[PDB]
Amino acid sequence: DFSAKVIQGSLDSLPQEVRKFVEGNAQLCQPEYIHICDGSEEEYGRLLAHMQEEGVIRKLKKYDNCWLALTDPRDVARIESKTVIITQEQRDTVPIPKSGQSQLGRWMSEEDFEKAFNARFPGCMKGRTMYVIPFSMGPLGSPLAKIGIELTDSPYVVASMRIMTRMGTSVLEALGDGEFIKCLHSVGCPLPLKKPLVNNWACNPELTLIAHLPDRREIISFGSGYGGNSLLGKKCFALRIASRLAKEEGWLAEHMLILGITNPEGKKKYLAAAFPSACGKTNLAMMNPTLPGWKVECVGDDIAWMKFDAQGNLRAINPENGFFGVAPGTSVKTNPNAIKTIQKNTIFTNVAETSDGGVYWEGIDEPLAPGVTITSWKNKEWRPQDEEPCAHPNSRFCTPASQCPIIDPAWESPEGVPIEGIIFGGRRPAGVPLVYEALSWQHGVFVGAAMRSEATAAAEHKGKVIMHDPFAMRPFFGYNFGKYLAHWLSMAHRPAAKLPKIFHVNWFRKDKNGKFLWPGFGENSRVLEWMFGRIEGEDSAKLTPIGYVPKEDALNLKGLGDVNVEELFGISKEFWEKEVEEIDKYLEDQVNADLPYEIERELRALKQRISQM
Ligand SMILES: Nc1nc2c(ncn2[C@@H]2O[C@H](COP(=O)(O)OP(=O)(O)O)[C@@H](O)[C@H]2O)c(=O)[nH]1
Ligand SMILES: O=C([O-])CC(=O)C(=O)O
Ligand SMILES: [Mn+2]
Ligand SMILES: [Mn+2]
Ligand SMILES: [Mn+2]
Ligand code: NA
Repeated sequence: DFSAKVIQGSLDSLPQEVRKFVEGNAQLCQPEYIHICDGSEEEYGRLLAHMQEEGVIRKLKKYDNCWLALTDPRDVARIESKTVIITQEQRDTVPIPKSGQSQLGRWMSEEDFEKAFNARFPGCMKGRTMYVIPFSMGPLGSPLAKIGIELTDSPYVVASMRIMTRMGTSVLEALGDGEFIKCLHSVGCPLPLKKPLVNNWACNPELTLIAHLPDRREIISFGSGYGGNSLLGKKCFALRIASRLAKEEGWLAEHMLILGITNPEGKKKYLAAAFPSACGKTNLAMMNPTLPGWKVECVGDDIAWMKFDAQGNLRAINPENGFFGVAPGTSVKTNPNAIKTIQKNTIFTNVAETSDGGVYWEGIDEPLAPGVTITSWKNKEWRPQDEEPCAHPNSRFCTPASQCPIIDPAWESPEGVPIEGIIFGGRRPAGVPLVYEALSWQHGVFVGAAMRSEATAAAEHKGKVIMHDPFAMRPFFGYNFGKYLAHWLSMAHRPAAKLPKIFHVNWFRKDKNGKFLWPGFGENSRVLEWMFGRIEGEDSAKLTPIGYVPKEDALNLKGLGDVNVEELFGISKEFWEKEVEEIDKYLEDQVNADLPYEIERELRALKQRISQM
């Protein structure tokens, strides 16, 4: 009985199964105190002020209620190699790769995990408060919403979860005696500290392990206080666990933005887009269109939960309550709506700070007044000419979604929004045209499966080498990728299903000396215009070996000067021969026995179309 240690709420007021979860882990982790979060403004402000007292965060004086955390440099992003899923059989979690090293997930046996667990969690919260975070993924009363309980010894986690999820007492009241996903987190630094504290950021890099136990409905994360590792509702729950549930239950959990777009004829359509981490999702989702009479509104920027309704419409909700966006590159010119969103009530991690108490990062495009100096993310003085960046490449803002000036009026509608198009894309410097359209659902699933993109700073992958990232979900598959492909393909045999048109984009094609062929950002509205017309049934497409592309003059290029058109839209036989062979060998190695017949067929079909050019 840990009742005596509860400093907010009551164990008696908790639902039966919630009490057992809290108490069992209190027995194991040995916290000094238990704080059951209520999600109130008062709780939030006081916790922020306490972190400020302890030197864990700094207040940003230029803004209304904004804060800055600077981490231990060993804890700065997701670590895919220390992120594991436990199942009875390895093949349920990843396909068995021919080469013996899977690039589609990482499995750990039940036995190996139990040993890892016992080596980490006993006593891990000694001298700390265990915070109990009741959270809902998805709008208030959405039939698509799922609730979790996260236990953590990090106030930083509590604060960020308030922004990124719906959290507090009303969630507990909604849960009742229902099921919840069990999320356990520790920074892994019990008191007294056995190792030095670096930058007042508690973490345990050597023992970092982010584990998922779908058959137990548990997420268990140790050693990292950073975003994707510690905010367990986001990647761990809403993608890894949820994708598996989605498979089981007939829906989809995807690494997708959702946006609403209205044309000059007063018609609105919703689109979803899957681009890899740090490949343009947030920027597209809250785009400021350059084309007159067009408007974009943001439903979500990162995760989509989608389910076909009784009428056959693919209805989507954003399960998150905030944006956890990449900071560097964000500017008034590139993402004006993000800049407006983050002006108040926002937590920044690993960005720079100006002497005026403002935020700073690479690509902010914000000349500072003479005399204003910069403190880098490492808490050292920094000059514009210096070798290293002022902000970490994976620095983040964590901001309430309700503050986006173009948040969609239906972004919290319980039934969700009807998706009419799904867009795939990544960073490809060569060979891949600005936009093309899949020939069929099956072709579209292949296009998703074949996605490749330059590495980014979102995880541990350095350099810019082109990596396979199918459906932008390589770090996030909750189960066997072959079975995931099967699941997607099965949607075509569901009665009444209105299958969205599928497109592939490339914002990132570079010419022969390394400059972008396409301006992008707000100009991407010209591509969305084309997609919108295609959904409407417009005669605006020409057939090519890779799919449909815009006809001559179909794309609105007015005001864009002499854009190098057939360099941007060029399709080389030699490039695509190479491409298809590479896709072939990848799928054979990585997916093997679990590759759906229909994907192999699309591969064969593409190879044949290419062979005839
Ligand atoms: N050149 C170019 N860069 C972009 C575009 N969209 C986003 N970016 C940059 O890519 C980085 C990550 O963008 P973001 O929208 O946050 O991607 P996300 O992590 O998938 O949400 C930022 O530095 C952006 O400025 C684009 O259309 N063109
Ligand atoms: O790690 C996170 O939570 C941020 C994110 O959305 C990504 O890196 O894809
Ligand atoms: Mn993401
Ligand atoms: Mn982003
Ligand atoms: Mn079929
Ligand atoms: Na710090």
